[PDB]
Formats: sequence, structure tokens, C-alpha cells
Amino acid sequence: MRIEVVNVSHIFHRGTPLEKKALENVSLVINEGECLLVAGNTGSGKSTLLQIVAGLIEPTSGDVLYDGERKKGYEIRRNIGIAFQYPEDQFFAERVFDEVAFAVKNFYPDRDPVPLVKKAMEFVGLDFDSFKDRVPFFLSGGEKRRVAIASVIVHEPDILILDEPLVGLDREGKTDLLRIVEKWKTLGKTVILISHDIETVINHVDRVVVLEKGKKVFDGTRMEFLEKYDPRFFTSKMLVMRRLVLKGEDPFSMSDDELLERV
Amino acid sequence: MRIEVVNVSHIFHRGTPLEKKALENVSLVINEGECLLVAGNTGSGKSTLLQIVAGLIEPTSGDVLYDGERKKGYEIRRNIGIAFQYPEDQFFAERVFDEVAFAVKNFYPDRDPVPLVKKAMEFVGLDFDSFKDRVPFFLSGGEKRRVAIASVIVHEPDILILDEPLVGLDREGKTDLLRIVEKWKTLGKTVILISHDIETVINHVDRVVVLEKGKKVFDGTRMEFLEKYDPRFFTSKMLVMRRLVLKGEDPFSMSDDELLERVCNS
Amino acid sequence: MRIEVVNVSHIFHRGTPLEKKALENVSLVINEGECLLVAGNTGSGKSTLLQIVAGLIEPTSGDVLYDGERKKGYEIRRNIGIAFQYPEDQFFAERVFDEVAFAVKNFYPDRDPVPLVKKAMEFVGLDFDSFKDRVPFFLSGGEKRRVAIASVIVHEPDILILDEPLVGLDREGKTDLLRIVEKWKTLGKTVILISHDIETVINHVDRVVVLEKGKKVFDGTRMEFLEKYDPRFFTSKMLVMRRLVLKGEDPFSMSDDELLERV
Amino acid sequence: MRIEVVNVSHIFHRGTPLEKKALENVSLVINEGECLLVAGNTGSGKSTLLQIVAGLIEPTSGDVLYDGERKKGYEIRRNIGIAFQYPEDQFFAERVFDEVAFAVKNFYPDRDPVPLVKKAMEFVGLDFDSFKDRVPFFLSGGEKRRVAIASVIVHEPDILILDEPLVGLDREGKTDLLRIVEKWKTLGKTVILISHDIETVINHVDRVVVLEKGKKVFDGTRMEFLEKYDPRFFTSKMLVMRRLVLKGEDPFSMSDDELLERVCNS
Amino acid sequence: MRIEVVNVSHIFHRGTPLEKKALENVSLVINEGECLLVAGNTGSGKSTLLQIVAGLIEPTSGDVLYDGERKKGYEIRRNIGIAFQYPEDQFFAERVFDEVAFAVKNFYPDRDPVPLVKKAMEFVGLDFDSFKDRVPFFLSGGEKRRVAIASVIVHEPDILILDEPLVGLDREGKTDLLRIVEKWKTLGKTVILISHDIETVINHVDRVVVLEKGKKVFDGTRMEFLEKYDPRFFTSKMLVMRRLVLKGEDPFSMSDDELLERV
Amino acid sequence: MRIEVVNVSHIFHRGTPLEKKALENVSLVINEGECLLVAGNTGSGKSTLLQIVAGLIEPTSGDVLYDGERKKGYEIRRNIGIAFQYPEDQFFAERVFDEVAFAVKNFYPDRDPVPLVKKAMEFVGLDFDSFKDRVPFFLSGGEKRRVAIASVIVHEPDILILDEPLVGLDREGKTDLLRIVEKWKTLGKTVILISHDIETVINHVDRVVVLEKGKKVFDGTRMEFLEKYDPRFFTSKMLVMRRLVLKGEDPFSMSDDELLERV
Amino acid sequence: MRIEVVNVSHIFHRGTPLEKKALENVSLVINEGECLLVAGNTGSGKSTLLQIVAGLIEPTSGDVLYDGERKKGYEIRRNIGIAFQYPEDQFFAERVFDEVAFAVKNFYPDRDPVPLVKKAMEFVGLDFDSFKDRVPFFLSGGEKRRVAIASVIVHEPDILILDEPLVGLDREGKTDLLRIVEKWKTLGKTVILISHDIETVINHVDRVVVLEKGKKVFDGTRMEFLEKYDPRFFTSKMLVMRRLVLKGEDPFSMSDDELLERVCNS
Repeated sequence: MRIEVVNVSHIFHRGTPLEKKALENVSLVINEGECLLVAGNTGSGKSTLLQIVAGLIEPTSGDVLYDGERKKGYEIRRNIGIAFQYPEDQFFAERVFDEVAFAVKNFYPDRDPVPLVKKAMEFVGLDFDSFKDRVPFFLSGGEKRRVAIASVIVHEPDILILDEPLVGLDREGKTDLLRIVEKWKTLGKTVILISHDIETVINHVDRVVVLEKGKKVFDGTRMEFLEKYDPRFFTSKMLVMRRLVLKGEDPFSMSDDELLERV
Repeated sequence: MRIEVVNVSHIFHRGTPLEKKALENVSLVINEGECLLVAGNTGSGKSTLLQIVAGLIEPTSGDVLYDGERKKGYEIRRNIGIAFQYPEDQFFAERVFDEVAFAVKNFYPDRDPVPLVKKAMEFVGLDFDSFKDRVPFFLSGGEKRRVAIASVIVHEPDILILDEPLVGLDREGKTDLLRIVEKWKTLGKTVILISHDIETVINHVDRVVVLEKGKKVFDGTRMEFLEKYDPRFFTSKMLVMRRLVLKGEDPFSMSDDELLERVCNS
Repeated sequence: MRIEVVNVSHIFHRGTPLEKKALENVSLVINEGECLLVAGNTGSGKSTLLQIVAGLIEPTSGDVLYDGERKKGYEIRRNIGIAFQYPEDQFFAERVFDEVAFAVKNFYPDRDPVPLVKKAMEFVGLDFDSFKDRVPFFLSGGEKRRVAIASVIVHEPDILILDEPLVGLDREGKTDLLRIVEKWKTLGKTVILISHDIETVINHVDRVVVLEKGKKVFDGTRMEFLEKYDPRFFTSKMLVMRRLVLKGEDPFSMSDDELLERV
Repeated sequence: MRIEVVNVSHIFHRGTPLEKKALENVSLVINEGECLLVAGNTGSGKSTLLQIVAGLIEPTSGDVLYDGERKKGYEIRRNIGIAFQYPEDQFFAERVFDEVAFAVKNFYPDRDPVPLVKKAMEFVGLDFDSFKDRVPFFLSGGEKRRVAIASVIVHEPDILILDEPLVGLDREGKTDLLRIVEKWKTLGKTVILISHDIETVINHVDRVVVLEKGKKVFDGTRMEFLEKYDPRFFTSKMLVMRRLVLKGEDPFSMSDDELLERVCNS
Repeated sequence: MRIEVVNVSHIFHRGTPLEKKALENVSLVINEGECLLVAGNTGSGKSTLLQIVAGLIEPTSGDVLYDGERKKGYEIRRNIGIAFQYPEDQFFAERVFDEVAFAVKNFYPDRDPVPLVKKAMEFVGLDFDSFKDRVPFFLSGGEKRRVAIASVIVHEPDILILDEPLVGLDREGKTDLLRIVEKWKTLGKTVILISHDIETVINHVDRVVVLEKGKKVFDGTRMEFLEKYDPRFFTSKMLVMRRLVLKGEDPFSMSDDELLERV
Repeated sequence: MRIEVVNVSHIFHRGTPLEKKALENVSLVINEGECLLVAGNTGSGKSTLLQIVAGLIEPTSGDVLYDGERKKGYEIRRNIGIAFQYPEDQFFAERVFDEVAFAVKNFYPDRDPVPLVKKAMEFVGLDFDSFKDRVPFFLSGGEKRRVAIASVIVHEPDILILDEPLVGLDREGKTDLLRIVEKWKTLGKTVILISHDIETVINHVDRVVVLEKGKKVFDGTRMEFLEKYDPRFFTSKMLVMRRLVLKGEDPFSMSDDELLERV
Repeated sequence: MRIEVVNVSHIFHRGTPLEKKALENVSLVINEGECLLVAGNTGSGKSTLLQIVAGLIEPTSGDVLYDGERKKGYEIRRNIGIAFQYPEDQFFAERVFDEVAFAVKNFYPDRDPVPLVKKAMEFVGLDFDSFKDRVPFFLSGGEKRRVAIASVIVHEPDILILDEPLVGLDREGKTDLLRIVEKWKTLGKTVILISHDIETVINHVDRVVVLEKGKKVFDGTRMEFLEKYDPRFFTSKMLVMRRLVLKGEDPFSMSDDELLERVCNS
């Protein structure tokens, strides 16, 4: 599903004394099968933006086009998978099977859940018979995170939207979660993420958009990002990737031999 | 629309102890497309003059000709969009669209106001979709001023009059205001600005008229103004610009430092 | 202009924590040339209602039809004359002429104001040459009130809307103001009023609508009103008019011989 | 404090075309403790009279004696608490305590205002703890009026003057207002009410003075008033009360139906 | 009266969803008889600050000390004269005398107003008998402005506080108004002002405080101000005064011979 | 602990546009060891009231006295046990022991939890070794409810406050929960409850207070309540208990022989 | 307070299919004043270990000695302030003062909590007067975290344990958090940090302990850690720091570029 944000503004509680501006005149396109990072500081409004693309928020101004068509939230919702941070903390079910199955039973009650579940559990690396009857709460932290992700791809959305999927995760969790994201991209599906951890995620993304106080201030590929975006708050290794990039090579292929201070 | 003011005088509250002669024998020509600044002290008659030109006040004596013809005010109101000071104080509407759209409905009672509304908003630098459902009360100072201008020009009068358009606005407000003035001019239409303070609008006009106690004391170009008008109340920057309008050198735009370096290398 | 309110609700600041309900499911019709009193206690929402009919407020739900057509505020505004209490306190002008002329110069800049002004001043009982150059502020209280009214009928609306025109007025003021209202009705134009002083105004009205906590609870003629509405807060003479009415006579014709305790 | 008004006249804007004689040769006595209603049309001079009595306006001619003595206004201001119409429109404070407390600090600059503030609030029926940190802007119409009264009487003047105290208030507002008047009277202190409409305050006063175009035309008791004053503008209820003040029968309180049954069983 | 602001913060509507931060940890002292300019952009909070010193706003945190004592608003109010912009637009009275007299009659009903009025009118340059009976509204713009100022010094506050006294004024008005301010300072009384027109007013001030998003970012003399403060938004002549100052001379004494590009 | 509410008012968001009145001038006393029902309709403010007594809300006006002393929330909090409806839905722990122990470990970290836990579990009818290691989530509905109650009496408050403890409970749950309340009263401790189910709970209470739009409108014993309070919304059997009471007998002792229509 | 952990093992949910051995035979010494980072994967047992040390969990086997003595948890709770992850989620109060003050009242039931509250607020960098009447719900993420810390240390325990103190915070939040850690250390008191990610806290500690699946696999200094611990999961920056901890050169502070230039000029 092609996504296009066209001149979107958002103001919470528009026309009241508690009116708060979140986004201003934001436009951008996400081609089917792109992985996009949306970044920015404190109150950039990026989370509002993801929620607007997800159809959870009707923006005060502008539109999101879906395959070149305008669409209400309720209309495209079945096509979106969205998770927030610590999604395990929203587990409702006593068996893994029901936790995974919830979205298809809710979104497509007239499709057989069993095969959609099997397939989501397998894609995420959870053996169907070995997990389907377990209590989600007593899964290991890794297994839980896999269940959470299975439960937002089970209905086969065109778009996977992850708001801070990495917060609270150790290096092993991150690697596995970002592995599942690679397989999603391999299917030709779209993924959109916010993550404070720009350094970990840039290796898995095609484009970066940066918001700043509700405004789009950068929109380009990951190459253009480290080459051109303000490097003020770049980590050590991002800054090494930058020099490298700053006319030269593609540091994203490289593996920690990366030290090309070889001048 | 050519405007010519012919021997206009005006008096308020005649015969009473409140009597004030606002204007005395003022004559003035304004040609299609001119950028004119009208200046002088508070109470020099400057606003009252443009209220008359606009057709809001019928003058005590003398006449305004419009394309050479005598007209009662209401006959030419349509040709002239006039914004008073703080024109935003006149809002009635709960959204930007309705306020601007209001100004369409008399002249075009059967026409769908959207296209005109959208050109007026866009003219004053207010993205249509972004502002059309904004509640005017909740806008910034500069955006309010612009919505008020939009509703003055929505029907596309030939002439725009702004009474002290810069007042109360911050830095970006002003730049946005002056951007409206530059556009109107680019279109070849007449714009008149009324301001006591010349320094911050002289760079955006072609000529300057000055009123003192109801009388015209200067009427010339901005170059003529800096050369010949009583310099006694010129700001410091005005005195530099003038210092170097003597014997030649056009001070306008140039640049600010490019101004000073060039003065007493005289 | 026929006015019809169809299932109107209004909630201020809808969808925020400071959302306040003003009207609920209010419907009513005002035929051209009717004088209508809208009554009710503290927070009935009647003032919201008048403002909704005047097009000053877009109601959250339902519609007002104008000659059987739906109309935005901006569209019918030139057709409405509305004043609030102490309208003299909003005089802006130095001469009566400009105070009266303001609405036509604003609403119909391409119509000659002079004759519209003459005619509004005469209708209200203000000699054109004797008042047109006076300072509105130093008019007598009576003359001021006449100027105020001239300034909301000058553009010849179909609808005159008076929110509490009587507050702050002495008996002489009331009589004169209600005199002007009689002449307005005589033209076949519509008038809508709220006034705490139900007893004074009922003599000048055709119908009464009562709101109560945002709801329409009465809608009928002035005869039906004293006959059928809750008489709890009826003044002495209203209550005498009621008995009289309570199968019997029309006490509105009568003049203080009215004491038909003649049993 | 005994008040006696002696041959007072007053003119605004003399010599000008705005000239208005507000008062003409008015004489009036007000004894300690009296409940007085001053009535007449808007522009009869009624407010201007009590502004003079209060010491706010120095009159054109004649004098007000206070306990028999001549005093300049500022010499007796302290003795007289006067509330203008909508006295709540004068609030400056962000809480009920501070507004009322303000009125203590001049007269008692070194005294802790709490006790007086608390008596004034309590006097006007505003539980102290309940209202002291209330933001006056957010109060009801009747409660605002009462906070404004509280700040007028906080220092305990001998005389209270209320200009049209009932205006704009609902049913319970009025009852609360009139409760203040009854208390002040129970204390034996002078209260004067200024109102064009007699019917809704006559039951709460002892006497009625009427002004017409700056002149006193009636000065008597409420019983005398219903009997002898020009009846032409009496409300219907006033006409019943009067009908039965003829040949005897005191109409006051009585009861409302207990009024009618008793009229033409005459 | 010594004024000291000690660690003042202000948050409007503290502890609600419409809580808005105005000031943070602002401290400063104003010695008796100083003229102080408070400057800053859009939403610096300077107007909140003046209102806090005036006792009109109880700040959420910190205190203002008056002669080294903490004081509620109601306690120091008689000692403050404060005007806002276009103060003539708040004239209530029919004669100049009553307009001027209002504050003393309100603040000190037991002091004779007549001499306090005479003296305020004379200080401002308004002949007592020539103006006391005039209608304030029909005074000339200059005379009006003089009346306004007379009406906030009549009660003889220790502190004069002017919020944007210069907006809407022509050069002649400015000069006269700033003349009255010189005479106030000459009495040894304190004046505090905000004015967008830093260039006009700096010639009349001793110190400048700059706020920026609720924070004090500059506090010093007028000399230190042009020498040290960010000159980004300095006018032409301020910038000339700066160079001059930037180790060198006192450009505030000088009169437009000032062009010491004499190198 | 004697509890006294003295002239309490509460207004949420006092002094802002979203200010909402909850309570007005409410006074009442609860003697140590009383069981009190607080009743009232929709927006009576009773839940605000309980929260005020619990010290969770500082009331805008008035005070709550604790043993005749005024006390901040933080000061009396260790002395209060409060639960809301469906308290099991707030279980955080993996073992019953930790769920029960939480309040004492938080409130009195320097007292041995083990015996306080044993004792709370036994009082509620939960065998220590048979439940202490179970997973609270897989307890039966009855057992869960017992755990919840154990966890708010473990620290031995003087005051037990139950906001709607009965919602969602079947007859068996109700009887058991109200059994535990009887044992609490038997200790001489205070209990305060709100419960829509006035008919079930009246049998277990000493006094009833009724709020109505923020005002106290009834305050008396359970006998006085059915005898004197508005019986409009009394259930069938309450209304039978009333007649009975209406000079006569004590229907609370009786057991469904209660049908004394025996005339 | 010296802490020594002796052969501690711990098991949850024994005998059940939910059984998990959290800890296996862990021994550890922590001396007065040490800055210790405890690391390892989620589920390595790191939090459960410090919950035991803190006295919240009685361990399955082995013992913690406190100054050499056996103590039940509740006997030493007072000595150890432990903040769990997102300790702000535990707020009950409507203002910052009450929340922090709550933590005073058990230990000092008769003492006025102000002085302690004020030191705790000030310790965590929250100006007392500025925050004491702040409604905790409305604070920023970093300020909330700090109020929660303040209420953990208000009674001044000898030992502070922070479970993942940096989580969810922005850039300035982190700097403010780490400033608390540096202060506690300057005072000579023991601080232990529990974090899976070493890179962003290693510069603020003296030693590192690593747990894997309930077992201690490393216990040494930060210098020893970079040298000797399994390097396979070291971030790039950690690999540089380590590259140059080989044969000498202390990588800590130094500076970030001052790091790289110095690596393969090896």
C-alpha cells in the first residue's frame, strides 16, 4: 500500500484554550516495501504522525493518501499493524493462541484464524504446538516480544508501524526484533518506526524523516541522513559512518573493521 | 482606478466646541499602481483623508474623482479595500473560512465563495487547508492581521489602503505584512500605507505624502522626500540615508552596513 | 424569512475535558412575522439558541433552516439584526449618523447609506437632522436606546433578535422599546426575544418557548403558556391572567379593570 | 450618622452644550437606621444625589450635613459604603480573600485583615472557608455581587447605599441580596436603595423618596407612598396594594393570595 | 520602595491540562529610583513578570520582596501605578477631573483628592482649570496620554509600571511621554517598562533585563547591554552605539554627531 | 481512629475554565468502629468524598480531622486501607505472598512482613501455605477477592474504605466479602463503603449518608434511613422493611418470614 | 554498610511448570562507597540479585551479610534505598512535597518532614520552592524520575540501588540522572546500577559485575572488564576503548575524538 502524507497539520483540542500544536504542513511519501525511520527530539510530534498514518487520529488539516486515495481511519485500519513499546504489558490472554488470534478474529471474523495464527507464529520463529497453549505472561522476554509482533502481523497488514519497539530491550532482543523486521521487508511490505536509538536502527532502514517542533526538517535516504543532517547529537560510530560517507563509501555494509582512520 | 483628490477639506463636529478641522484644501493624485505612503503626526488628518478616498466619509468640501468622475462613497466602495488599525478586532466568525467568506456574499450572493476565499487566504500567505477551520480568536497576532487583510481584499478591489498595518506585530509579523504589500504592487495595483513612522515602510513605497494639521506639506518621491522634507524628526538611519541622498547615491535597499561604510567616505 | 430549528444540539468545546452541554435536540419553527419569547432559568441555553439562529455559532448537531434552506452563518448574517443588553455601551462612533450607518456600510457597501439611515432613525422616532450629528454618548438614556435599535434594523434584516433588551430599563424605556417592537411586527417581520421579565413582554408576544437545562419543555402560544406551563414562578398578575385564561377570556386585551375576581 | 441634604443642586458640564442640571434644590433628611428607597426614572438624578451624599461628588450648590456638620466628601467617605451598579465589574483580585482584604488595608494598615474580611464575607452570606480562595471571575452572578458588597462594608460604615442592587440577578440572587438589606437594618444601621422599580423593594423599606427630573416630588412612608403618590405608573400589584391602602388595611407582607381575596370584598 | 524578585516561577493553570509555563526561577533587584527596561521576544513572559511585581498575579513559586518584606498583592497595590497600552481606551469618566481622581478616591478615600489631582495634572503638564472639566474623549491624542499618566501617579505610588506605553504613539507622543518618565525618575521613584521599541527607550533607562521563554538571560546596565547582549536584532543605530561602547565611549550622551566612523 | 469531615468543599481544577464542583459544605462524623454507607446518584460526589477521607485528594475547602487533628494525606495514609472495584484487575504479583505483602513492605519496611501477611491471609480465610505461592491470576474469583482484601488490611489500618466492592460479584461473592466486613467491624475498626446495591449492604451498615449533587442530604442510622429518606428508588424489599420500620419493628434481624403483611 | 553476598541461589515457582532458577551460587562483595554496575541480559538474574541485597526478597538459599551479619530483609530495608524501573509509576500524591514527604513519616513519625524533603529534592536537582507544589502527573519525564528518586533517598540510606535509571529519558534526563549518581559517590556512599547496556554507564562506575543465566561470569574493575570480558557483544565504541586498554592507556573520559585519533596510531 503506497502511503502519502499531504500537507498534514495537527492541533490537539483545536479551538479551545487547551489547543496544542503537534504537526505543521508535513508532507512525505512511503513507497510500498520501504522501511522508514521517523526521528526527532522531545515534542517533535512523530508519534502523532504515526498515529495519523495508522488512522487512529483524524488530522486537523491535510490528508493521508492510501494507494492514492483518501481514507478514513476505519477504512484502512485492517491494513495496519501497529505496536507500542512494552506491548507484552498489554497481553490480555491466557494462551498464546488467543493473544495472537485477537486481531484476525476482530478484523476478519469470517476468515479461518488457525492458519493465520500458525503462519504469524512461524514467521516470528515460534513453533505452533510448542507455544500456542503456553501462558503469555510466563514466556521468556524474547518469546513475549515475538508473540507481541505475531499478534500485529497475523491479519497481514500492508503496513507495520512500530513506535519505540526497542525501549527496554537488551542487545539480544534488539537483534531478534530487527531480524523479524528484515523478514517483513523481504516480503515487500512497508515498515515505519520511531526509535530514540537511531544508531541501532539506521542499519535496517531505507529513509529517515526528522521532525522538530511539528515540522519536517529532513527527508531522505539513510546515506543522505548521515552525510547531510545536523551531526550534533550523533553517537561516536554514527560520526565515523559520516566521515566515511562524506564522499566515499557505504558504511552500512561494513563490519567493525569500519575503522578506516587508515586516513 | 485613478484617484484624484481635489481641494478637499473636512470638519468634524461643526459649530460645536468639539469642532475640529481634520483636513484643509488637500489636493492629491494617485495613479493606477502607485505605492504611496501617507505620513504625519497622529491628528494630521492622514486617516481621515484615506477614509474619504475610500468612500466611507463624505467630505465637508471638495471632491474625490475616480477615473475622473465624481462618485458618492457607496458607488466606489467595491474598488477600494481599506483595512483600519487592528482590523482583526472586527472578527465575528468562529473559523477563518466563514470570516473571509462573509466578505464575498454581498457582491457574489449566488457564487460559491470557496475560490475567492482560497485566493485571498493564499494572497496573504495563509495556506488554505491549514487555516480554513482555524478559530480566528486562537491565532497568532500576525495570522489574525492577515485573515483580516484577506477579508478586505477577497473581492479583489483595485486599491488597497492599510491603516498602520505594522502596529502591535512582532518581527515575523512585519515581514509577512510587508510581503502582502510587495505582492499587491507586483500585480500593478495601487497600495496606500498610512503610518507616522516612515523609516520602517519607506523602503516599500515609491512616494511619500506628508500631512501636518490637515494640510499637505510634502508630496514627492522617496528620493525627493529624503532630500527635501524638513529633516528635523528623521531617525538616525533616515539621516544617514539622506546624508548620502545629497549629491547622489540611492540609499534604498543597498544594505545596512553597505550604508554606513559609504557615508563619510564622502 | 421562515426560520426552522431542526434537532439542534450544542456542546461547547466538544471532545475536550472542558466540553459543556448547552442544548439538546431542540426543534422549533418561527413563521415570518411572529414575535417569539424564549424563556427559561439559569443555564437553560436560550442565549446559545438565539446565537445559533443568528448564525454566530455553528451548532454541533442538527440545523437551522432559513426559508427551508440550510445556511451557514456567513450566509444569513446580513438578514439578521441582533442586539444584546446595554447596546449603548458598545457605541463606537462620535456622531449618531456613523453609529446608525455602520451595519449597512459593512453589510451592503454598494447601497446608499443615507436613505437607509434616515429611514431607521425615523422608524425609531429620531428626527434625522436633530440627531444625526449629536454625540451618541451624551444622548439621553431613551434616545441612546432608540439609536441602538436603529443601528440593528438599518440594513433591513428579516429577523430582529433581542437578547435581554429590557435589562437596566425603567418603565418608560420599556414602553418605548416595546413600542418599536410593535412597529417591527407591523411590518410583518420576525422578532425573537429573551427577557427575564416575562410579565412585561408576554403582552407583546405570540409564542413562548421554554428551555430548561438545554431542553425544549414548552412551545406554544402566549394563551397556551399561562394556561398550561408550570405557574410556580408566575408573578401576581401573570397568575391572575392564568385563572382568567383557565377556560375563559383573553386577559391580554384587558386594562387593569382585569380584576375579574367578580368570581 | 444622621444625613441631611440642604437645598442641593447639581449641574454637569456647565456652559457647554452638554450641560445637564442633575438635581434642583433637593432637601432630605435621613436618620440613623432608616430604610430608604430613592426612586424615579433613569436620569431623575437619583444616583447623582446618593453619590453626593456618599461624598464622591462635590455638589454645585447647597450642602450635606453629617450629624449636623458640613464635611468635604473625603472627610466622611469612611462612614458610607456605596455600591455602584454591577459593583463586581471593579474586581482586581485573583481570589475572594484579597479583593475584600484590599478594602481593609488603608483604614487599618497594620491590622491583620482576616477578622474583618471574615465578618464581611459572613455578613453577605458567603461562608468564609468555602469562598476565601475562590477565583472571583468564576463565581456565579449572585456570589460576585456579594463579594463586591462585602468589600464595600468590610470596614463597617454606618450607612450603606446600594445602586440598583438587584439588577441582572436571578431569583435566588435577589433573595440573597435582600437578605443583606434585612441584616443591615436589624443592626439598626441606615440603608438606602436606589431603584426605578419600586414593586420588588418596597416590602423591604420604611420610606420612599421620589425624584423627577432633578426634583423631589414625594418624600413619605411606604404607606403614605401607595396612598398619595401619582398612581399612573404603578404596576398591577401596586394598584391592588394601594386599592386596599385606601380607608385602611396594611398591604405589606400579608401574603400574595391573602392580598387578592381581600380587595373587592371591599 | 526596594523591589526584589526572588526565584520566581509562574505557571498558569498549574495542575490542570491547560497548565502553561510563563516564568522560571527569575530573580532580580530594582533599587528605588531606577528605571528598568524588561525586554524579550514573543512569549518571554515579561508582562507576567510586571504583573507579578504589581501584585496582580500571585506567582506559583518564589516571592517578590517589598523593602525586604514579603507582601501580598492587596498589601502593596496602593504603592503601584501601572498602565497598559492605549490607556486612553479605558477612560471611564465624562470630566478629566474624575478620570484623574479615580485612584486616590479608590485607594485613599480619606485624603483630599483635589490637591492630589492638581498636583498629578501639573506634573504631567496639564493646567488644572484648563483641563479639569474637559471631556477626556475629545482631548487631543497628546493630552489624553498625559491624562492617562496623571491618573496612575495621582496616588503617589513608589513604583510606576508601564507595559508598552509607546505602542501607537508618534515621535511627538513618545518624546513627551518619555519626558514625564524623566521627571518621575527625578523624583527618585522607580520605573519599570516593557517596550518593543528598545532603541527609543534605552536612552531613558538604567538597566535592561531580558527574558527568553520564561528565563532571565540578561541583567545589567544599559552600557553592559549593548556591549554584551546578543546584537542579532539590534537596529542600525543600536549597532553603532555598540561599536562605540565596545570599549570606548558613552553613546547615550551624544547627539547624532554620533557617526564616529571617524575610525 | 475518629474521623470528622468539617465543612468540606471540593472543586476540581479550581480557578480555570475546566473547574467542576464535586462537594459543597459537607460535614459528618464517623466514630471508630462504625460501618457507614455513603449513597447517592450519578455525580453525587461520594467517591470524591471517600478519596478525601483517604487523604488521596486535598479538598479545596474545609478539613478532615483524624482523632481530632488535622492531617495531610501523607500523614494518615498508613492508617487507611482503600480498595476500588475489580481490585483483582490491579494484581501486580506472580505469588499471592508478594501481592499481600506489598502495602506493609511499602508502608512499614522495618516491620517483619511474614507474620502480617499470615495474619491478613487467615483473617480473610486463606490458608497461608495453601495460597502463599499460588499465581494470583489463576485463583478462583472468590479466592482473588479474598487476596485483594488481605492486601488492603495487611498493614492494619484503622479505617477500611471500599468503593463499590460488590460490582461484578455474584451472590456468593457478596456474602463472603460482606462476611469479611463483619469480622472487620468485630475488631472495632471503621468501615466506609459506597455501593449502588443499597439493598444488599444496608444489612451490614450502621449509618447512611446520602449525597446529591455534592451536598449532604441525609445523615443518620440505617433505621432512620428507611423510615425517613425519600423511598422513591427503594427496591421491593427495602419498601417492605420501611412499612415495617414506619413505627414498629427492626426488619434487619428478621429472615424472610419478614412478610408481616399479617396487617 | 558493607554488603557481602554468600553463595546465593534463588528459584521462583518451584515444583511447578513455571519454575525458574533466577540465581545460582552467586557470591559478591560490595564495600562502603563502591560504584558498581551489575550487567547481563534481561533474565540474567541481575534485578532479582539486587532485590535480595535490598531485603525485598528472601532468597531460596545462601545469605547476604550486612556489615558481616545475617539480617532478615526488613532489618536492613532502611539502609538501602532501591529504585525499580519507572519508579515514577508508583506516585500516589497530588504534589511533589507530599509524595517525597510520605517516605519520611514511618521512620520519623513525629518529625516535621520539611528539612529532609528539601534535602532530597535538592539532592536530585529539583529546586525545592520551584517544585514542591508541582502536580507530579504534569511534570516532564526526567523530573518525574527525580521526584521518585528523591522519595527513595529521602531518609538517607547508605546504599542506593537504581534499576535501569536511564530508561525512557531524553538526553538531558540522562545527564540529570547521572548527576545524581556522581553526587551520591562524592559523598562516599555505595551506589549500584543495574543495566543491560554498559556503554552509557561504564564511565560512571568503578567496577562491573556480569550475570549470565543466574551465574556470575565477571567481577572486576572497569579496566579489567574491557580487557578480559567476552568482547563479542561490545558496541563499536566499547571495542575502541578496549582496543586501547590493551598494552595500556586508560580510555575513560579522555574525550571522544581524543579516543579515535589515538587508536591506530597504535
